[PDB]
Amino acid sequence: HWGYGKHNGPEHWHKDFPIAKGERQSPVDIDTHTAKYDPSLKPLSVSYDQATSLRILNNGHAFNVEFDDSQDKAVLKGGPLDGTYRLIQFHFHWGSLDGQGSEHTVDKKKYAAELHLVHWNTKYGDFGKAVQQPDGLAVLGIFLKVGSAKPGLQKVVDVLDSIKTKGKSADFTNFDPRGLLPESLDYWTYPGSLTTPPLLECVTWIVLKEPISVSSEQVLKFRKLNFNGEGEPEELMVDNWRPAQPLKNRQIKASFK
Ligand SMILES: NCCCCNC(=O)c1ccc(S(N)(=O)=O)cc1
Ligand SMILES: [Hg+2]
Ligand SMILES: [Zn+2]
Repeated sequence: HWGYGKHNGPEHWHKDFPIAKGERQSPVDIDTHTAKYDPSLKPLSVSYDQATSLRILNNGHAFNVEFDDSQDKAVLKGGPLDGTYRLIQFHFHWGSLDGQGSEHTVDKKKYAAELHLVHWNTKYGDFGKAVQQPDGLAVLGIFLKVGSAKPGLQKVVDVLDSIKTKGKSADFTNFDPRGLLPESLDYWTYPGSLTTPPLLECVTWIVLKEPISVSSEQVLKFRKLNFNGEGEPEELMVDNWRPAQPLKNRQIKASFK
């Protein structure tokens, strides 16, 4: 099974998932001086007021907070998006050290972690159908830097103990995702893909310019999770990120200048 170890990491993925060497793979390095400011880009419209979190689960490679996507409860629209995208789940990618962890980089700079808010285009009926379309998903990427503690992240941090190993889950209702958003919504956008296998190229990436701050203690608890299942030898869940991929025939557009 794919992973992040020396023997099953990103460099091995192409063998089981040929698309790893595709034309629009993610993440990518964002060159701020080459990004094109596009005045036609509309502002982002994030409507998370009716968000309904359900559960938090350790899936062996990260922990996902799942949301009820049966109706337009938490949606994303505007920006470079055409149509409404529903929030289905959010996860993080982090490193073993504060100087690494993010998947996307800015001018080669790596952040301590990266939050991914995954959304699927509603015109496609369900997530399964969305992952078969070039415009099926929209992931909102947010960088995390170590500094002051993020209050809205604490409830997520406190529940990590119960989902220490792969396969474990815990009820996680009434969590407001808006507490994880930065002040500004300025972003960079480009067509890409999932950063983990199957690496499907169905994503319109929206990476926010402004990072959020989290405390050393908060990030530390992320590192206490396990890749392994209960009863198996312990493997600390750290460095679950993929290196930058070639931009190729793509242009990153900025909503700001
Ligand atoms: N068949 C589709 C795959 C099912 C499970 N994987 C996902 O849904 C998924 C979603 C977002 C990212 S990421 N990291 O790019 O936000 C990575 C993976
Ligand atoms: Hg696709
Ligand atoms: Zn991700």
